[PDB]
Amino acid sequence: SQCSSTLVKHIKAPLHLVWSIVRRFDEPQKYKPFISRCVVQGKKLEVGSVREVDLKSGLPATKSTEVLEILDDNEHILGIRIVGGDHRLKNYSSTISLHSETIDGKTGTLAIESFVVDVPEGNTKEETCFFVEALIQCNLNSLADVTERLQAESM
Ligand SMILES: N#Cc1ccc(CC(=O)NC2(C(=O)O)CCCCC2)cc1C1CC1
Repeated sequence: SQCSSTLVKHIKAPLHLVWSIVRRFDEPQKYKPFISRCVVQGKKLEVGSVREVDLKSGLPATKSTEVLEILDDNEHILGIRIVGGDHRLKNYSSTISLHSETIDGKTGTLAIESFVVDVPEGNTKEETCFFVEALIQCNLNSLADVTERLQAESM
């Protein structure tokens, strides 16, 4: 009644550049293709901040409310937990971390995101686990695009 997995992506951009995008707890839509809008109150990037996420139309759900559990600017770890919305996921937490990774003779970034989540009563472990992986890999392919496009424009 619980599945967990880890997804990775090699990114051809400097870690400081990927981190500047990944840490924006208040602007996930900057690269997450299925999120339309995001609102945060208070000091926006501090442990405990809460975001209300509006998803794109035409999806199984529309809203998500998430908390910022970890934001480590020295080690480049961002940890979030989802706590409300009109989706099917219970006790989802995840952690994305960035790591220096030489690619093509130049320095790049290796993005690693692990998640854990309850299996719904009426659903399979394999069926649950797999749907979230595919969404995260999409998020990380798009993260690589956005940061590589930014890196390019630095010339
Ligand atoms: N139904 C559905 C659904 C589809 C895409 C997103 C947007 C998204 O990308 N959501 C994750 C994220 O990394 O923000 C990756 C996938 C696991 C939830 C967190 C969110 C949700 C619901 C809030 C669960």
